[PDB]
This record gives sequence, structure tokens and C-alpha cells, in this order.
Amino acid sequence: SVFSERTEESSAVQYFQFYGYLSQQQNMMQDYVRTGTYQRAILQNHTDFKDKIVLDVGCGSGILSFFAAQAGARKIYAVEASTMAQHAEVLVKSNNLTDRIVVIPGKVEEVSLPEQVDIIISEPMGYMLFNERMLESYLHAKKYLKPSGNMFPTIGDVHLAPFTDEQLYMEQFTKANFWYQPSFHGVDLSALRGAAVDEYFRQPVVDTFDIRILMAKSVKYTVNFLEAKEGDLHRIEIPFKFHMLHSGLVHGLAFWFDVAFIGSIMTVWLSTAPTEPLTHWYQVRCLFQSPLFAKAGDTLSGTCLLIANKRQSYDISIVAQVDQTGSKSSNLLDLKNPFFRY
Amino acid sequence: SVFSERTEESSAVQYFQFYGYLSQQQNMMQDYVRTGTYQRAILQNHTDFKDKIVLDVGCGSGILSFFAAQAGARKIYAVEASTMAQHAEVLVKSNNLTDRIVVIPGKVEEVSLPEQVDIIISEPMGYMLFNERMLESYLHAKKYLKPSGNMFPTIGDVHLAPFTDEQLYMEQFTKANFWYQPSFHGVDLSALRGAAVDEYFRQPVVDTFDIRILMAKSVKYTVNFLEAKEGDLHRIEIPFKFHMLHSGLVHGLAFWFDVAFIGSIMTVWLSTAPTEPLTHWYQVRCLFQSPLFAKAGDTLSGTCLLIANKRQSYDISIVAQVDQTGSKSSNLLDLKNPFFRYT
Amino acid sequence: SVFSERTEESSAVQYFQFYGYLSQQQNMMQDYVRTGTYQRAILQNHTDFKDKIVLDVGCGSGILSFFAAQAGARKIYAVEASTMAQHAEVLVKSNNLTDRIVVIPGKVEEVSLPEQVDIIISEPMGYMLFNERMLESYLHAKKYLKPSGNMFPTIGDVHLAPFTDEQLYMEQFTKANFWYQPSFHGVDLSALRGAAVDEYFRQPVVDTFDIRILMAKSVKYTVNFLEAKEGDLHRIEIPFKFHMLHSGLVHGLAFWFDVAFIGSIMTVWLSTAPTEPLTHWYQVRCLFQSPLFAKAGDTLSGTCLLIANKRQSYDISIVAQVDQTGSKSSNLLDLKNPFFRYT
Amino acid sequence: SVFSERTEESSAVQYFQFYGYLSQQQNMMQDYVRTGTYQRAILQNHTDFKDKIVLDVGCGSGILSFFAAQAGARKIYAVEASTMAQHAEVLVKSNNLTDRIVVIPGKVEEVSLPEQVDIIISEPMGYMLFNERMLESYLHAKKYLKPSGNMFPTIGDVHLAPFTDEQLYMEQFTKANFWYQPSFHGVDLSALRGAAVDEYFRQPVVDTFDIRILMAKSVKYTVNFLEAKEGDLHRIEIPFKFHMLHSGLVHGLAFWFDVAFIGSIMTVWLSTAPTEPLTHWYQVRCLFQSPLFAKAGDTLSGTCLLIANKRQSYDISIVAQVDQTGSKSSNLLDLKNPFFRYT
Ligand SMILES: NC[C@H]1O[C@@H](n2cnc3c(N)ncnc32)[C@H](O)[C@@H]1O
Ligand SMILES: NC[C@H]1O[C@@H](n2cnc3c(N)ncnc32)[C@H](O)[C@@H]1O
Ligand SMILES: NC[C@H]1O[C@@H](n2cnc3c(N)ncnc32)[C@H](O)[C@@H]1O
Ligand SMILES: NC[C@H]1O[C@@H](n2cnc3c(N)ncnc32)[C@H](O)[C@@H]1O
Repeated sequence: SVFSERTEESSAVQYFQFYGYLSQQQNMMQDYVRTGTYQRAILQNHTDFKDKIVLDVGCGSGILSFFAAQAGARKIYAVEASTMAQHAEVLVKSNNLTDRIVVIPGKVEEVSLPEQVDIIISEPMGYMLFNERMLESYLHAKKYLKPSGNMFPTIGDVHLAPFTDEQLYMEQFTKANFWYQPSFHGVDLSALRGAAVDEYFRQPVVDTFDIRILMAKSVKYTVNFLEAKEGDLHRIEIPFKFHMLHSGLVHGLAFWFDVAFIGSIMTVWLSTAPTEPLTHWYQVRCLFQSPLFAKAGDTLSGTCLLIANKRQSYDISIVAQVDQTGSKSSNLLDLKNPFFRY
Repeated sequence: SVFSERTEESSAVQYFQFYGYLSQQQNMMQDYVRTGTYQRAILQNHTDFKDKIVLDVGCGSGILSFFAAQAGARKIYAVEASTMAQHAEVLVKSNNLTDRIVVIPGKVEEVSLPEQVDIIISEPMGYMLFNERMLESYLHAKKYLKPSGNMFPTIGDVHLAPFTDEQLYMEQFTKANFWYQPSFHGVDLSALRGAAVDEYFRQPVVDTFDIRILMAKSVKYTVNFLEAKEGDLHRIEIPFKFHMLHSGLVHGLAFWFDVAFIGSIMTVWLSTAPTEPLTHWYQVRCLFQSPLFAKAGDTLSGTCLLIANKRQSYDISIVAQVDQTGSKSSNLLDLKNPFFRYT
Repeated sequence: SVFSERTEESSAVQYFQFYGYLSQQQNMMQDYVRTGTYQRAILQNHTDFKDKIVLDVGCGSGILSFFAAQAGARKIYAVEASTMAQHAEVLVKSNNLTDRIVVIPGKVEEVSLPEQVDIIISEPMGYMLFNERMLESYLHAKKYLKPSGNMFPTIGDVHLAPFTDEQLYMEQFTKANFWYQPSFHGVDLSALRGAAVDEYFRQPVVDTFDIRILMAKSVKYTVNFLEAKEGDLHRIEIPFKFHMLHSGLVHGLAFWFDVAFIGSIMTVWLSTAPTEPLTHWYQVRCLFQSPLFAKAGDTLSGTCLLIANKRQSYDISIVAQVDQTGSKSSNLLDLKNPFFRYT
Repeated sequence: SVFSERTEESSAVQYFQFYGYLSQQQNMMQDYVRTGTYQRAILQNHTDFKDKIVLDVGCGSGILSFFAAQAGARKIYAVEASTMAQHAEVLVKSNNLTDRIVVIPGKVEEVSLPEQVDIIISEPMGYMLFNERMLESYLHAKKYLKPSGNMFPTIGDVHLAPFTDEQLYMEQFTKANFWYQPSFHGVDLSALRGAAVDEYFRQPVVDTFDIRILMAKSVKYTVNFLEAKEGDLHRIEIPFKFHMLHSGLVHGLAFWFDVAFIGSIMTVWLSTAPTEPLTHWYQVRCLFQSPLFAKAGDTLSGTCLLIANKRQSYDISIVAQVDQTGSKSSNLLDLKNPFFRYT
């Protein structure tokens, strides 16, 4: 299947074992913003579901299937690759919905569905949206979608903005300074300081923050899931040009994302922006190894490049430059292994 | 190899990737208890190391090799399976020790050493001592040990004790009761309440605790690494009989361990007992599904059975009964995925 | 002369230029602790001055000579090498003391005095006591001292103790990190990162601090000016052994000093200890380039080595080691060019 | 050499020791105004640099040379007299520019250069522009300049303006009045009050100020470095006639400067005016001994005379007169030792 072609067995096993735990399902579900927003999107666009065939990709506990059933769907095919699939059917039976919700265990890239569907629903967003590479399974599932079909979510917006946070930068450097020691119990570790600094700064920082640290209006990169193809997500190049509102040191880039459910009756947005209520996604920040000084009015231009790897994630290379001075900074990040600071 | 037959590749890859991070080496190294005690054990027993051949199993950063070098070792073969090895060779060079420390990348079950060694050193202990199943690699390495060779650590003590902690026990039901509601956004989740409970009780709890929660003197099970074989660690049966010091409800068993370095000059102990300073191992507690009432003076008898799995960990089966009342309780735990509760 | 042989002309010119300013005399004089403490020492030991011949080395404005005159000295020879000598004579005249205070312009190593003296007074202390190397001029002056004569101050005590201050350390590391930039306006500065760190950490930090940052009771090094010779101050080796009271990171050593005026009537102390009221000397701290971790009970041993240079100051070499672990740290500091952190 | 004949060795030693510190290079480089403006001037006039020979006088770290290299210079001779030169060559190698940048240690008046150059670049400006007397080294370098060559900066403007700051003027007497007391610890200091006053008024004040204290449009004296000779800078006579915008007491003159880079493509200005963002040069103020009252519309006429001394600085003589009143005031200052008042 296309899934095994793009994934190390080691990672996939780990991935689906993680999602096999009810405690994780609980964590996801107790996010009122996430769960409530999904329900609002489905129910207020109920006409897009009424008496229709639905495909739910990565149903987990099955919550989204139930929303679709509440909206009046004729039949929901709920596909789930973890052992959660067995718990889902238990809920379907105890909620008397066996005539309407059909759980199909397996990967959407590997299962056979009885028929094409009118709409696909899913929650494929990870940290920075793209983490876990579930967006490609979501787009793969489009093979079962009718020409006149819809997708929930319909589009995705990545938001980038430069930030200043001296406290965060010093925190990571305080940790790396361990490896600068000339005599730790009589051992010289200093030969590895270079390696240590790189590794710590290779960590995306997951947490929330006050928006006053943002130094410029954010830049947006939009993905339309209805027209996009699987191949489009192997290499994502996000160019940016910021016009600085404040003078100071830029310590990195901040990331968050919006998704929109564009239904017939109305459009519902789900945002993880720092101006919005917190979600289990929080926000993501990537530190530069060396800060860049920029005056207000200067322009900070560069590229954020995401290249998919076989561990179900992306390698992030960020290059940034102050156009007036030529001061340039780089960083390479491993999105798979973040630093949770909350 | 002997390693690949007892480990799923999936688990092994994730395992060695974890140990390839300098941040992880740093966490271990900043444990003064662990690192300080090892140095003390080696340096205070310099006679066991001076002009000897040494094998360091899972050297990681190589810290233990350097200690052996400080103690006067003739040659140290440092074996490391993760990408930490490439970093180890760097430190050996920058510390001018290439003539004495030889880094050998690979798994100890798969590499070939040029010669037999006088002593083997290592830090193979995981949670509850046995977690990660590295102890089997440590014992495997004995194929390279000369007769009359020594091992650092030399012996291991697992300790079991019954405890009472009403809040820990009740916490598990507060969490699972999330699933006991008839309309979560219009959905009846109650059907999964049972499974949720089961899931939470299969998790060993990692954290520390006040020694006053202990209901009896601990029972210890000893592994002597000098006589032990790999096969001895696939099935570990720890029978126990506790004589209760306090009356109350027993909610589970607490585990910790000691290791001893037995050298010519002296014996050095490394303990993770709750009476001792805290380590990155902390302590481990396993809850019973149902608490047992025990009088002071009553006897709590039963068995703790550890069965190794191919995910580099153990399945724990605990059954206990109060002999005077016949009240019986059991539990099954998966040590591979504990609940880190410390705060 | 002995002064020109131990001093660069470039440094000497700037040095005596500095003390030629009335604004600097004012700063010294407005140190109530210093000036008041000196007056207490001289007047309360007035019997050591009554009808005696006095030599005041580096009188500056002449303030100590006036103290001596108040105490009843028959005659005071006041030696001053800067142009301040011209101002001193103005005060001597406007205060009608020409019969008792005689200003001698020149360096104490070069002037000729009519007679031997009973007591020498002076303020030869700089930062960390030894900076400015005036103590050698003070000791040189003993050639004019009678066999049974006295010296004010009589003895000096240097105190050193380890401290912890994460914020001070990161401040200096933050400053040096400028040179780690890979593209400053398109230029790679990283090649100088090493040189930058060295330069910044070579600076002793002058400021005050909370005594709670000290990690152990201080060690004392005493200089007795009555028996000491100049040659003793060219190389000062201060060994130390601290018994750690608290566990934590040691970021450096803190220095302060006491001097004592031991007269016939009583002993008066002048202290720049952080437990005492502040002076224009403040305290001095020397950072290690890399901190050392020590538990409470461990011992921190090492050496502070002071070597006098031709710029009228000292080069400081500090080596420290945690005896139990072997963790070692060093640093070289240039006392002549401090970092003033004071508010 | 031409440099040694106009400088006492004592000052020269101290001068080049100062610029040998990376900490000061950093201080200069972190001035965005200075460094940014220089880069703008060089890169936006790239046609003045592409494939030409450049001479960089007092390159320090070499930053300006790297800019010239970015603009496309074929070869840059970078001259540096301090020990910074060794650091410069290190950067040249690590930035892989050894084929184009040649670092020449030594004074520009003493070194040997192989060839004539197309353009000279440098940042020779001190406080009040002329301080440090490096502008004379900049002009000396024209012996290596081809006719029709260019100079970056090309011209320099010093700006003069009258100001009012009653608190600054009164501050000097508050400080000097320390000496006006009949019993400081029993000593009458009053005889030195006059000397103290004189000393404070000879110090030009370095800091910044609000432009609302300025009493008239500034008067400017221009130095065009392309036709100017070294000899033009030994005696600078700046006559001035201010037309007062405000009525009030004038306490002195404020100084700042502009330099312009006149290239083929465009002209770039670097200004230290108080209306502009602050720089590490700040502004300079020189007090009159007695304030002068001037009505708005009145004319304040006089002369500012700068006379070079052997301490690499200037003696400033200011004479001013209110033409309508005949009210006259003067002052003589030593720019070598300013008073840093900032914050
Ligand atoms: N939001 C995450 C949920 O979606 C499930 N999932 C991830 N990849 C999948 C896939 N390729 N096929 C079916 N379900 C998948 C995954 O098992 C988890 O339950
Ligand atoms: N202290 C933990 C260290 O021991 C290493 N390790 C575990 N099993 C190993 C094995 N079988 N061969 C070599 N190194 C091993 C493991 O890679 C880690 O670096
Ligand atoms: N305590 C410092 C004061 O004493 C003066 N001084 C420093 N070294 C001296 C010296 N070697 N001879 C005479 N006076 C000296 C120095 O000029 C200053 O005024
Ligand atoms: N911008 C300040 C830089 O200019 C250097 N400098 C001053 N006078 C010099 C001189 N005469 N020759 C070479 N470099 C000189 C001075 O050493 C410093 O590095």
C-alpha cells in the first residue's frame, strides 16, 4: 500500500499503539474547543449530511461518526487502524446505531469500501498542522469521494510570525552549556558542545505565549484539501516576507494554524492562534541558533521548507534574512520530537 | 543474533533512537547519585582495575570507560549500539585516551571482541531493575569474561512492600469516570468505563512517596550476576509473605532496587529506596484492583510473577491474599508503558 | 629607583594622572566608612602619635596627615607623587599646620627624609586589596621606620569564598555569544567565539551581593605588613579548602578584605565584607568559565595564584577542584581591568 | 615616523591597548546606525568598489573590509595598528577571503603598501569628530591614493549650537562646594573650592540631551577630506555667529557631527545630531564659565579654537560675546578627559 511505501514499520507500530489508549482518546475529547467546534461545524451544516454516505478517516473513539449520525447521515463508514476500532463498535452498539455507523478496521490506504461517499470527515491535524503526516491519508481517501463531494475540514491555513523571547532562548542555552565543561568528573565534554547546541535547537518548542512577543503581521500559507494531491505534501515550501513593526532581536518563528469547514449553510473556523482560546495543539516556536537584529521598518525575508521523512513527520529547514543588512540565520528542526514547555 | 530473537525490530529501533540523544545522556549524567556512586565504586576499588582489561557494556557517552581509565585500566572495550557511539569516539580522542579506550559500535550480542576481559562494567538497570531487559545483554557479555572475572554491578536487589495510598487508588477511578456519562455531546460513553478502568490499572505508577505509607518490612529478591544466566530473567517468580506492621487497606505493592559493587577493597551500594536520596529511577507502585484489609499482625501472602515480552519489557502478575480472612486480590500490569506521576 | 624597575612608564603616567584630580580625592573622601574608620583608628590610638615623627605614604589630599596632627604628632612627613601634593600644601597652610605637616613631593622610593620615623600611616589598599600594587610602596617605606616602629594598617586579611549566581554567569555568556553569530551583516564571526569568552571571563566583577549566595564559610589569607618584605608581594599563592554548606553550582570565588589598625589603646578593623556596610571598594568576584557542581559535605580545594605585573596590578590564576569527583575548573583574570556592575 | 613625532608614547600605548579588546569592537559593531549606514554607503555605491583596489584605514575587526568585499572589490589592504589585527586575519580566513583581503599590521604612517589604491575607507571620527586625532591618519593615507580617487567618508561637518541647561551648570558647583566646608572631619577644605570649580569646567560633558535646550540654529564647519591636508587639522578655527531663536541664559556650546559618503550612485549621511537616533558618539557640551543673557533675535558671536596636543586630543578655547550687550564669556577645555554624564 501507499502507506507502507512512505513509512518505517517502527514508526507506524509506535504511532498506532499510541492511539490505541483510551486515555489519549479522553485527552483529545476533553478539548472543548476542538470537540465543540467539530460538532458546531457538522450540525449547523447538517444538510450536507442529511441522508448521505459519509467516510470518517481515523474515527478513533468514533465521536465524529456520532456527530454525522446526529446530523442525519444515511450511513457512516468509520475507518480506524488502531485497536480503538474495537472500542468504537462497542459504543456504536450501546448507542443503537449499528444500522447507520459501520466500523471498518484498517488503514484507509488498505481497506476496501462498499461505495463512493458524499463527504469525508476527519481530524488530520497535528502539531504545526502537518505533523504525523495524516493529511496524506486524508487526501488518499479522496479516491472514495464523488466528483460532487465535500471535505470536512475543507482548507488549512498555516500562520507564521517572528517573535522575541530572551527567556526561552537562554533556557535552551543554559541546557547546552552542560557540554562546554572542561572537567566533568575529570572528563572533557567540550568537544561535543557543537553537537549539543544543534540538538537542543533542533527541538520545536510546544507551548503558548503572550502575543506581544510577536514583531510583525503574520504570513499565511493555505492548503485546499479538495483540490490538493498526496504528492503535494512530500515537500512544502513556505516563503515569507515580514514587515517589522518593532525593533529588537528576532529569536525565531511562531507557528499556528486555522482550518475551515466550508459547508452549504455556513463556514466554521477552528483556530489555534494565540489570540484564540487554547487547544491541545497549543502553538509551536522554532528558535534560531543565533538571533537576528532588525529595526522597525526593516524586512525579514526567507523560506520555511518541510520535507517528509519515513518516520511519519517532516524535517524543517528555516532560512531567514534581514534584507537591509544581509544578516542571515538558519536552523534545521525535527518536528517529530518537540519540547513541551507548558 | 541472540538479541534480535528476543526483540521486535520496531521496539529496538525506537529504543536506540531514544538513547542516541545527548539530552538523554545529560539527564543520566546529571544524576549525582548514579554518576557519583559509579565513580566511587570504581576509584575506591582501583585494585580491581589497575592494569586490567575492561569491557563497558552500553557505555553511551563513555563516562564509565573514563572512570575505569582513571582507575588505571590497561584497556577498555566500550560497546554501544546507538548513534551515541560516534560521539563517544570523539570524547575519547579529545581526552587523549585512544590508546586505552576502544569504542566498538554495535550490539553486545553481535560484536566480536579481540580478547577476553578481566571485568565487565555497565548500568543495565531500568525501572523496577528489570525494565528495558538490558540485564540480559549484561549477562550475555559474560561470554567474554575470564573465569574469576568480576562484574560491576555484582548483585541486584529488588524490594517489594505493601503500601496504602487511598488518593492514588481513587485517582484512577476519577479519571476513568470520564467515560461514565450518558450524553457527552449527545453520545453515551458509559459502555467503555470498564475498559478505561482496566487500562489505568495496568499502568505501573512512577513517582516517589513517603515511607509512612508502607505497611510492612520489604521482601527482597536477589540476582547474582556472577552466577546468573540469561534464561533466568525470562520468568521471575517472587513469592512474598508480609507481616503487617500497621492495620489498614493495602492498595498495592511498591518496588525499588539496590545494586552492589563488590570489589577487593570495599563494597559500594547504590540504592533507589524511598529512604535514600531520589534518583531518575524513582520508585514504582502497582495497584491491586481491589484493596485488601489487613490487621496488624495478619499475614499477606502471594506471588509476583514477571514474564519478559518482546517489547523489551515485562508483564507483571501480582496475586495476594490475607491468610486470616481469605480476602484475595490480583492485578496484571504492563511495565513497558508506566504512568509518570511525579511532580 | 625601585619603582621604575617594577613599573611601565605608560601605566605610571596614567596612574598618577588619575590621582591628580580633586574629583577623585572627593570620591575617596566621601566614603564615610573609609574616612571615619581611619579617623577612629588614629584618634583612639592617639598615644601612638603624640609627640612622634610620622610618615604618611601617598597622603593625596593630606587627610590622614591632618588626623595625625589632631592626634598630636610632633611632625608628619607627607609623601605624594602626583600633582595633588601642590593642593595638599594649600590645605596645610589654610589650616595653620606648617609647623607639623611637611609635604614631600615625589615617590616614596625616591625621596630623602631628614630622619627615621616612629609610625607609618597609609591607605595602600586597592580592589581585592592588592590592585595598584601600592602595598609594595608601603613596605618599601619601612626603610625609614625605626626598629620598634608601627604601621597603620598593621595587617591585612583577604577572604575568599565560593558563590552561586546563575544570572551573573549567563550575563557574561550572553555578552560573549555575540561572537557566535554565523552571519553578522553577512560576516561569520564564530571563529572568534573562543577569544570572546576568554576576554569577558578575564574580567573580575566589582559590585555587591547578598551573603546568601555564598556556598561555604570563607578562607582567610593574612599579610602582616610589619614583617613582610616587597619580594613577598611579587607572587602570592593562596591555597584554599572549602567545606560546602549547600549543594549547588559554584560559579566562582568572591573576594573581600579586612585591614586592622593595631594601636596601643585598641584595635580598629576596616572591612569590605558583604555582611558590613558598603565601601568604594565593594566586593570582587571571579567567575569560572564553567561552573562546578558540589554536594553539601564535599570539599572544594585549589589555589589562587597572584603574580604582579608591570602595569601596577596582578594576573590572577584560580584553579579549583571538587576532591570527591575530580571536577576541575580554571580561570585567568586581569585585575587591572574590572567589570563595574554596580547600580 | 609621522605618527610618533606628534604623539607622546604614553598616550599611544594606552590608545592601542583600548582598541585591542573584542569587547569594544563589539560595542562599536552593535551600533546599528554606524554599521548599517556604512554598509548602505558601500553597497549602494557598489560601482565605486567592483574590481577596484581598496585601502581600509584602522579596519579593527575588519568589518568595513568585508563590506568592500561584498561590493565587489578586487583587493583590500586592511591596516590595523592594535592587536585586533591578529583577530582580523582569523576572520579573513574563516570567511574565505584570503584571496582579496590582506591584513597589514602596523600604523598607516609606518607600514609599506605595494600600490596606489582607488578608494580609501575608514571610520576615523571621535567625540566632537576630531578626538583621537585619527582624521590626520586618514588624510595621511592619501599618499597611497591615486588622483581622482575617492574617500569614504568624503566630507565631515562639525555642528555648533548654544544651549541652556541650568541644572548642568549648577551641578558643577554642587560638586565643588563639597570643598567649601570649615570642618570635614576637623579639616578646613575651603581653600581648594576654587581649584575644584576650575577642574570641573575644563571637562567637556559627554551625554545626550533634549533638543529644546538649543538656543539657535547650529553653525557648521566643513572638512572636505579629498582636498584637505593633515596640516589643516592641527589648528581648527571655527568662528560663529548665532542668531538666537529664544531669549534666555546661554550656558555653553553643544557639539555634534555629520559625515557624508559621496559615491557615484548616491550620497549617504551619518549624523550624530540630537534629533537623530543615539550613537556611541553621543553629543558633547562645553560650559562657559559665566552664562550670557541673549534676547531672541540678538547675535551671539565668537570663536571656537581647537589646538592639537601630544595626547592625541585637542585643547578647546571658546570665546563668545553678545554683540548687543557687550556681555562676554570664555572657557578653555581638555577634550582628552571628558565627563561621561549619560544616565
Ligand atoms: N487522529 C488520529 C486518529 O486517526 C487514525 N489514523 C491515523 N492514520 C490512519 C490511517 N492511515 N488509516 C486509518 N486511520 C488512521 C489514528 O489511528 C488515530 O486514531
Ligand atoms: N545506559 C543505556 C545505554 O546502554 C545501551 N545499550 C542497551 N542495550 C545494548 C546492547 N544490547 N548493546 C550495546 N549497547 C546497549 C543503550 O544504547 C544506551 O546507550
Ligand atoms: N593611595 C593612593 C595615593 O597615594 C599616591 N601614591 C601611589 N603610589 C605612590 C608612590 N609610589 N609614592 C608616593 N605616592 C604614591 C597616589 O598618587 C594617590 O594619591
Ligand atoms: N576605528 C578605530 C580603529 O582605528 C585604528 N587606528 C587608529 N589609528 C591608527 C593608525 N595610525 N594606524 C592604523 N590603525 C589605526 C584603531 O586601532 C582602531 O582599531
